[PDB]
Amino acid sequence: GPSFPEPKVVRSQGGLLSLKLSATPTPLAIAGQRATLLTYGGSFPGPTLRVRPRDTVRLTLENRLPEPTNLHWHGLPISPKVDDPFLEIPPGESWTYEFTVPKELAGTFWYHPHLHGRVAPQLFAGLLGALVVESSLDAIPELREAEEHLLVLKDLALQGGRPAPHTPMDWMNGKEGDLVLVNGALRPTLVAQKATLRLRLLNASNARYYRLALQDHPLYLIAADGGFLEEPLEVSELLLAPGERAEVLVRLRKEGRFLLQALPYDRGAMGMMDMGGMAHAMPQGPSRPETLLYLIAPKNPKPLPLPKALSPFPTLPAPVVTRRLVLTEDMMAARFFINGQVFDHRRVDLKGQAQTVEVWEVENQGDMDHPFHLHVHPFQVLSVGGRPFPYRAWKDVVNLKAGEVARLLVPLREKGRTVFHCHIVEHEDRGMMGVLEVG
Ligand SMILES: [Cu+2]
Ligand SMILES: [Cu+2]
Ligand SMILES: [Cu+2]
Repeated sequence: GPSFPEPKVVRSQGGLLSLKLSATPTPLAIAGQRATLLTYGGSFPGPTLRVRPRDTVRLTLENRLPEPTNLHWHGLPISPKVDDPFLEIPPGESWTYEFTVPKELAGTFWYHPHLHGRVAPQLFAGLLGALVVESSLDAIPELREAEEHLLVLKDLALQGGRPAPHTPMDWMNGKEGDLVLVNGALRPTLVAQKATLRLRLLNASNARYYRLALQDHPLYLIAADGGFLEEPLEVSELLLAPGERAEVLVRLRKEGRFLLQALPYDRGAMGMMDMGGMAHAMPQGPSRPETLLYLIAPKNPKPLPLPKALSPFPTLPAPVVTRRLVLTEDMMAARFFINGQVFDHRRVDLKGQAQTVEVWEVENQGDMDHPFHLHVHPFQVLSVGGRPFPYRAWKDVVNLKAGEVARLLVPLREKGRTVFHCHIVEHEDRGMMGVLEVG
């Protein structure tokens, strides 16, 4: 097949993407070895759903797993009666998700389980896929003439031909795997045919971070989790925390082989050490550097000009309330808290007004990085750690290093009960989640 593997794409037809998707244990060939994963649509990653604004999505999820499951439409500003974090699909049963893609929307989104207490093993085992919302902006020459690829960044560990089980330490840290894969492939080769690449990036890992850097090249950020930037932003590297997405342009500068790497990054994961009366927690330190793929540039590359502008970011109304959410840890208990509480599905923690704007100050008082995710209501990151954000775009996950405060501008959209949680999904399963009600 193509040198660069990507998930099969399912496109809407006549304004309708109608698809049945089974969640099933699936024998596969993965990274040169045979293993049984949990998949949507028989593949790892699951199929990429490609839609346009105003399309209707009708996705029937059949649960063939031995435990209940559901779907989170991560990043989609739709109703939490559709993107329902409390719904349970029992084994053997099906549920049809039906929604209209919002008019003002573009970018890379994804789908995965969100059944509290069961997310981390199900996501680790392979249950995830991408959703791409096409935009009329994709027709501008500087994007249309680029070579486009999706990169699903997800790691894995295998034991006995199955996803490795979670250990106690995995529940504390979030589980990372030794197989650091792109689109389910081990260090694939991308032989570029054009000098400008448009790469849609998804961190679908439980806990692993990707400090992305392409050898000898900058990256041009053109979209964050939930939409385009106002104009391209040149960066030397790009950190993608669990759940985050980005889209970048790569302007290949000369012929040759260039490594796309996940550079060393210390997210605060912990181990245990005994040195005589010690028996205390000790930092794991930075991750070892990983090669993600090999990028082969074409002959005599002449990249396109970058687009001068992308999408103007909406002028938001003045906010009507300020929230403060504080994240803390009990590492040895593998318990994680928001404002001193663990998740309770019966307890509403915040009550807000639809079509108002709120300021959310999220403070990480733990020592680990925590990627904070809000369902249903995309936000604008104003600042993190006291540093202003260098661009305006919709996000739905924001990474907080130890001590950092993120200031978010949160327009409340659809009414109903939804959640916010750490997207180190082990921490969500272990309590780091709360309930927002919008009325
Ligand atoms: Cu998610
Ligand atoms: Cu969630
Ligand atoms: Cu966390």
